[PDB]
Amino acid sequence: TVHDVIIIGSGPAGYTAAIYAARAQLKPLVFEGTQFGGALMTTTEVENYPGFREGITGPELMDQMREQALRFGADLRMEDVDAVQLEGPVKTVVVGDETHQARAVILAMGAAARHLGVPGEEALTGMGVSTCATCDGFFFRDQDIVVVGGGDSAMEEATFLTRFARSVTLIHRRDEFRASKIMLERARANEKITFLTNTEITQIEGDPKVTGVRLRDTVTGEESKLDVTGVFVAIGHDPRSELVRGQVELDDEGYVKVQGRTTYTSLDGVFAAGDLVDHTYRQAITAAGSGCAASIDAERWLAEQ
Amino acid sequence: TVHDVIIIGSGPAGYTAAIYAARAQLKPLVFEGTQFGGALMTTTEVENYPGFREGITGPELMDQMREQALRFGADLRMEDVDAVQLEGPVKTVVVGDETHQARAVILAMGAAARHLGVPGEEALTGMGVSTCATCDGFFFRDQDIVVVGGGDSAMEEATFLTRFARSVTLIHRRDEFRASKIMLERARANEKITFLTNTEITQIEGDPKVTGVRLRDTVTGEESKLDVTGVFVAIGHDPRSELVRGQVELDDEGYVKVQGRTTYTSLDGVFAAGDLVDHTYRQAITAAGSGCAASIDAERWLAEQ
Ligand SMILES: Cc1cc2nc3c(=O)[nH]c(=O)nc-3n(C[C@H](O)[C@H](O)[C@H](O)COP(=O)(O)OP(=O)(O)OC[C@H]3O[C@@H](n4cnc5c(N)ncnc54)[C@H](O)[C@@H]3O)c2cc1C
Ligand SMILES: Cc1cc2nc3c(=O)[nH]c(=O)nc-3n(C[C@H](O)[C@H](O)[C@H](O)COP(=O)(O)OP(=O)(O)OC[C@H]3O[C@@H](n4cnc5c(N)ncnc54)[C@H](O)[C@@H]3O)c2cc1C
Ligand SMILES: O=C(Cn1cccn1)Nc1ccc(O)cc1
Ligand SMILES: O=C(Cn1cccn1)Nc1ccc(O)cc1
Ligand SMILES: [Mg+2]
Ligand SMILES: [Mg+2]
Repeated sequence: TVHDVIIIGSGPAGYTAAIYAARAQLKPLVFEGTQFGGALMTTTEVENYPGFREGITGPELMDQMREQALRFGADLRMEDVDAVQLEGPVKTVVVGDETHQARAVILAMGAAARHLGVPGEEALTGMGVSTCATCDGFFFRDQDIVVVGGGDSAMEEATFLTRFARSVTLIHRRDEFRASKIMLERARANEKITFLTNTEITQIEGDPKVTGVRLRDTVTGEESKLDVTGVFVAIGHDPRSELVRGQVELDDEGYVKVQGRTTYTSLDGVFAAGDLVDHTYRQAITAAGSGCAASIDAERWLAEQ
Repeated sequence: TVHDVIIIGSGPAGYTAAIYAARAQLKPLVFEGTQFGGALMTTTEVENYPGFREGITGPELMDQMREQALRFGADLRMEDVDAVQLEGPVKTVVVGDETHQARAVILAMGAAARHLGVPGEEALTGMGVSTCATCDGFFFRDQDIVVVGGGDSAMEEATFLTRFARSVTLIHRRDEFRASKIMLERARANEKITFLTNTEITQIEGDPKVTGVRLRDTVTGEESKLDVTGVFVAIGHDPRSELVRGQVELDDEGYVKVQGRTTYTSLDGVFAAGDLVDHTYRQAITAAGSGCAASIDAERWLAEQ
């Protein structure tokens, strides 16, 4: 059995691709992962996804997406793809000890937001801990919050957040910043931002919601506690391109490269969508749009064969 | 009063831009038009917009979008922009006898699908008359339908539709096709497609739904009726770039050009989203994604000023 298309991933990109591919009668085979449903499965309210005047929880939205794909005939498998062979007319994916083949493959594996890896970070996610100022910054009006990170990301998150927060404490483990000079001086100029260099978070405290962070000086080991009600983690993003490295061309940070304003990768018959590709917008709606484009690309490419 | 941003247009691009801009506290001023709500306001069921497992009508979806934008503080005006001055630090839009100014402008004016302009075409829209095989082709399984047009669009629509339709009659007013050779021969090879050259539709018949088309030979004037239950119009798209022609760079078909994979146009402070830009995918979800990108571009550009 060689399927028309296999989709790898189950966030907004993968499900929107599945919906279009299934409605186009391509009978898409979709490997969702055991941690299925993408990044929104790990948040609370999604308010900026257009179509929901009163908002919707992340898992609610993602299950609508999933049931929609099922209704049009997508074959969904809650399993991880462990290896792929993407070159040539017949592509193979390996899932444990099982193999599946297709003429076209849509890569929708997303990007992981780097975690601090400290106690309290996972439990207080959506309860004071966030990875996205555009997404959740709204909810921290007149509060004291922290932003963790030393790059342009952290700089942009911290400066953006000062239009809501009472104060923003920007925490970085070194005394040097990898942020561009312009981004670093914008934050320095902002009166609502205080810099804590040579500082790491060791724990996030909070009884149902974030109430404070425990800090450590990375040079002296001095520790203290900071009273805050928000923690924005901006220590970077890792595109999940490990499966396809050495097969599809990646950029220097691991993102899958695509041709022009399409989803075509460097390999014939292989298309890529979502935050696996986009290091600029990183929203559910942009990921959803690009998964629709990937499926239209694939259908058009399949018709050419 | 100089606003931070003005949005021109009220389809999925404009409303998604409004939602993001309003949630970012930019207080966007949005000119929706008197024919507000974009192309979906003129369809029935929207089934491929991810997030709705049982589908949603076009006007239902668009009003969710509109109320969502209002809830975050967008200032919506149901009025046409009649002229713009987009160059320089302060941009102006003219609405009848009123003027409004902003530091940033997001162009979201969409594209008009060319109409046949015949009796019955508007009344039977969403009732047998369609402009989008990807959108509505699903609903014509085992029926006899027509596709009107002579380009790659019509070719692609006609060939795609044969996976649903019993038969597809492809109607064109000349005996020559502007479609590329590959697209024209794909349709010629398809056994479910019959070509009617030198033929125009003069009227679409239908008591609540399409039941037939009246035809005329454009050379001899011979007329006849064809029994069909679907009419797909694929005579082209016209981007609504008339406002900005001579100010923003357009491509040879009138679409607004943007830089790379962003929404930046050729003019500082001017961004463009949706089907005004995209001549490739033309879906609500892709338009919605690109209006989110336009607002993120604008916010980042405003912060740089
Ligand atoms: C906490 C949080 C809150 C957010 N809130 C918002 C918000 O309110 N609004 C908004 O617009 N955006 C929000 N985002 C961002 C948004 O969720 C992402 O931009 C979007 O989900 C990206 O979609 P994607 O499909 O490219 O990838 P992802 O969402 O990462 O989905 C990819 C999926 O594919 C699976 N997958 C990966 N590799 C494999 C494999 N080998 N085999 C099988 N499956 C695999 C993954 O496990 C994952 O389930 C939030 C993100 C986070 C982390
Ligand atoms: C009949 C039909 C059915 C469709 N069905 C589907 C479907 O099921 N699924 C799908 O994904 N897509 C569907 N589409 C396509 C989808 O609607 C479009 O791709 C999408 O709406 C494009 O959004 P946009 O915001 O770029 O522009 P548009 O939707 O065209 O919206 C632009 C809006 O801005 C307004 N505007 C323009 N100029 C001005 C001005 N000067 N001043 C003020 N306002 C102005 C316009 O009047 C319009 O209301 C359908 C299209 C049609 C025509
Ligand atoms: O950097 C990490 C973990 N990591 C994940 C991938 C690579 N590193 N954590 C961290 C924790 C507290 C802090 O203040 C700064 C950073
Ligand atoms: O071309 C048009 C109208 N038009 C709109 C913009 C430019 N032309 N109509 C048409 C009607 C029947 C037919 O068979 C083919 C075409
Ligand atoms: Mg996930
Ligand atoms: Mg309209």
